[PDB]
Amino acid sequence: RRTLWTTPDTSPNCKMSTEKDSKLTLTLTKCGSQVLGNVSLLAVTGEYHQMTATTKKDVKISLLFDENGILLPSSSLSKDYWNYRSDDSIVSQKYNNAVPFMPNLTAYPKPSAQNAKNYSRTKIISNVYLGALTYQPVIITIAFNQETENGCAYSITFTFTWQKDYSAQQFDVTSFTFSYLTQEN
Amino acid sequence: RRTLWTTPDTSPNCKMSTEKDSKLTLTLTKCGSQVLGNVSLLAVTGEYHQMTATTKKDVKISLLFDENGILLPSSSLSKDYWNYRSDDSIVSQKYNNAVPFMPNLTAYPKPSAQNAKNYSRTKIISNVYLGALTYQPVIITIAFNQETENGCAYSITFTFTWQKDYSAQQFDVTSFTFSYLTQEN
Amino acid sequence: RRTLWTTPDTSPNCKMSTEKDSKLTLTLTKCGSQVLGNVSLLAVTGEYHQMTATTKKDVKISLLFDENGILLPSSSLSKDYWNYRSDDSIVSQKYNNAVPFMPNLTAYPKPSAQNAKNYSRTKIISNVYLGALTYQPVIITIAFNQETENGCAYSITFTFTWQKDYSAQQFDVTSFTFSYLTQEN
Ligand SMILES: CC(=O)N[C@H]1[C@H]([C@H](O)[C@H](O)CO)O[C@@](O)(C(=O)O)C[C@@H]1O
Ligand SMILES: CC(=O)N[C@H]1[C@H]([C@H](O)[C@H](O)CO)O[C@@](O)(C(=O)O)C[C@@H]1O
Ligand SMILES: CC(=O)N[C@H]1[C@H]([C@H](O)[C@H](O)CO)O[C@@](O)(C(=O)O)C[C@@H]1O
Repeated sequence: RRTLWTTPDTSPNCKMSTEKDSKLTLTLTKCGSQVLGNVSLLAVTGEYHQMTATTKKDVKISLLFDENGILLPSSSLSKDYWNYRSDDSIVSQKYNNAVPFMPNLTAYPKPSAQNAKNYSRTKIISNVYLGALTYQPVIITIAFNQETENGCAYSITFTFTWQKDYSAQQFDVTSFTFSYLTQEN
Repeated sequence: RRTLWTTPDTSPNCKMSTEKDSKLTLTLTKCGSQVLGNVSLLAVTGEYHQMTATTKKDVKISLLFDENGILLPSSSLSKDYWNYRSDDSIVSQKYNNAVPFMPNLTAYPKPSAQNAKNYSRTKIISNVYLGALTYQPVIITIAFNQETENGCAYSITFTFTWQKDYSAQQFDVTSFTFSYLTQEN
Repeated sequence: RRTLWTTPDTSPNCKMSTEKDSKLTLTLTKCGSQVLGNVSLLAVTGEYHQMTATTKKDVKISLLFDENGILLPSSSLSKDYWNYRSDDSIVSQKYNNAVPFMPNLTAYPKPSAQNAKNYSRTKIISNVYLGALTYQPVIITIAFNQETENGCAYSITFTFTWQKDYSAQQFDVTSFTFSYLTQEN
């Protein structure tokens, strides 16, 4: 069908600090040339569930994909928790081609180490809000195809950075809508 | 078809302070698993048409829906002004099922009074701009399924909050794009 | 098909200061009642490729369309670089009707000179980031049908304004997602 997602439940599927300490809620809906994306992140256990003054205010969630658009196991997100939608769940077969969901490699080329400075269009930068409190911004940076980790063909990364002291709080952010150009259609 | 909307005209349809003092422009377009939403709000009469120093800088527009996805009459938005699109208008039959437009209850569960602190992913927080002037932010908070008013099955609320003194101005904001996960597909 | 775009390559197609000094990357995907848009801008040559302290911190990119939704040659964007998608390129026939991609004239009416103050819903205002650096905001203002230049039927303009001193840098911004109501469906 035309949605890849994590499912909308709260079962931990992602690494912020340690394995499966967090729930990434990510939905990618194919709209022709573009994917319409929706993302949020919640810490369920570990450091980011009850932050301290020294907790690093920078968290990168990496989704690395192979040439078939299939998630690599070195990704932050667990493979078992990511697939095509069926009802409120995911399909049973694990290895379904997803090239039409991948970010376009002409729009968003892989880095070349010389320039060490790619096109800014490879990123989206905005704010989401910790605890859904309007005075608690967290910068979200979405980057397309900027990883080289583990021979990936494509990548989507979500980086959350902040400056304010959110010690004693649970990391949880508002939802963010975005789009990107796809490899196929 | 695949759009629910208010129509794009300027005929008042909504309550900010009193009945039908304002035009909510809202379009919900079904894109599979997600709705693509577009919203703006204009005060046509009453307090928010010519604000004062004491006008409350917090306005909640509530859309409450029943189990069929049909707007409840206790909503801020008038029933008569909300339906499936036809041309630049709305269809003639008033009571059309709209469950596929409703926010997903697994992604966006109704509150349980104990925790008194739901998932932050149930909200979207950003800024729109009063008068389309870049120095006049208004915080927009969109919340999914967080109301319990009048036995609603689903809800979408738009809250506009601000801190700057917009006395002597008409409330009118720029358009805001968003998406959310739907109950069905 | 259902995408109008510039293509995702880096071949200059647009005027910031002089002809074809910049690459506008713009994709418009038809989703029923709405277009899902994605935009970014890069200066390849001229003033905006290496800004100075006096470079004007205001750049308007104008797309003017005729009654058939076809770009007028007085637009900032070159005609030769804009058309319906095929693969990663554009179709061969140059003059394809695109009314279903045009911004809705009821939602976004042309100005009437008296009020000299249209509906704020005709604009979207947010920030994108120069160099994809989180401390370098650039205000993006998208306006629908607000031009009268050259007898246009429709218009979409992208204005980039800023206040910080970005001297010695290349103008290049992060991607921005938006939507608008269309004339037809
Ligand atoms: C939605 C939004 O823009 N929130 C912003 C808030 C609000 O403007 C003020 O709390 C009240 O207006 O101000 C900040 O300085 C803050 O609190 O950290 C930045 C933050 O991004
Ligand atoms: C689009 C945007 O971000 N606008 C912001 C403006 C501009 O940054 C400055 O007016 C000029 O740069 O600054 C604010 O402090 C303001 O005016 O209230 C917050 C507001 O949200
Ligand atoms: C994504 C975002 O909101 N960036 C904002 C940054 C960051 O908040 C701080 O650099 C660190 O938090 O602050 C600004 O004052 C700035 O740098 O110009 C406004 C800018 O829009």
